[PDB]
Amino acid sequence: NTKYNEEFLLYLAGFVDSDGSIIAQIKPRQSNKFKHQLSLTFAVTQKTQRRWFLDKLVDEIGVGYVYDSGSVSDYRLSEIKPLHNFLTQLQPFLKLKQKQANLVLKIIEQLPSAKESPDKFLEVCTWVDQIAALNDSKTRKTTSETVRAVLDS
Amino acid sequence: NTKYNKKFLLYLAGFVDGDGSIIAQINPNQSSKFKHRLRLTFYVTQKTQRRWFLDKLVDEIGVGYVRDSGSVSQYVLSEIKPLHNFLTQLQPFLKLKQKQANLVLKIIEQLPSAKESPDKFLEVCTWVDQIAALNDSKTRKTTSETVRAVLDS
DNA sequence: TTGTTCTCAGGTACCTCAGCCAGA
DNA sequence: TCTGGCTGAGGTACCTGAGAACAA
Ligand SMILES: [Ca+2]
Ligand SMILES: [Ca+2]
Repeated sequence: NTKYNEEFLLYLAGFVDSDGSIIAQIKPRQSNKFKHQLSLTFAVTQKTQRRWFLDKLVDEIGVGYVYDSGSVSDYRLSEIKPLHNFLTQLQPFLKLKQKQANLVLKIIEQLPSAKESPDKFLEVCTWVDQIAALNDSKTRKTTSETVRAVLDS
Repeated sequence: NTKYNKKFLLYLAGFVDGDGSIIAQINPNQSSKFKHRLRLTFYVTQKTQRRWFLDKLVDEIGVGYVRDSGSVSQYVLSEIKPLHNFLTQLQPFLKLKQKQANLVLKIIEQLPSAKESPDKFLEVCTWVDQIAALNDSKTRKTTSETVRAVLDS
């Protein structure tokens, strides 16, 4: 497990709290046991003009990708393991997104069991609802309620 | 002069590089000796729902004010002295806005003499152009050329 | 079936200026 | 004459979702 220095993590938390995003999503998918796929994402958005600053993040964190769309780029990290390691080290220094990070860490750790029973999956889905509630959510569609009404059949 | 905790400056530097703004402006002023007044401002913008976060800055930096402009609030610091003290301590940790901080610091230290010669004032005004060049400038009107055009007989 | 990569975009929440006015 | 406390806004640059496809 990669260990990050504290000066790196302090600055990064400030940058994440400002321009970053901690995202949990439930994605409709018929081929999945409970008809949905859980998706966790850490994101940093920045004008493509400064894509390099995001590229440095890849190098410095040791993983992730940079995507472009129009005039804006994103560093993204969604691989569960690395995500867990990074977030665990980052969360003590977060101020605006501390709870989201903690909610994500709790979803990750409970993932195995959530895959065994619908009630447990629905439960993890409510933690996802909470992340979205803390975020400035504006176009959310699939929620724990969606999942509940589908399993009720 | 207040000396700030280092953990705090690092976090803050990340937040400033994210949601903050280091700005220099030349304001046409009828009374001012050279027909213009210099304004240096440090801003942190955040949705009014998170005004408390800006309020804590007033407490932690020990100076400045918080204003409401719609659904959005801003922490603002523009008094020269306190601004100089704050920025000189922040600037080593800044990444995206280190240049602007340093140009502002240079302007501040040159303020006494810029009031003397008009060439010196136009000089300071070019350092203002550079801060604006480094920013995502979109609606800037008064520049050093503008001032140049005014100072004539 | 599952984890993940990659792209698009809705709706702001920022950013970075503009300018006034009272007191000093 | 100068400075600092106020306010309003143009034009994005973000945030936080959506969804398709591809391994494994
Ligand atoms: Ca922000
Ligand atoms: Ca930003």
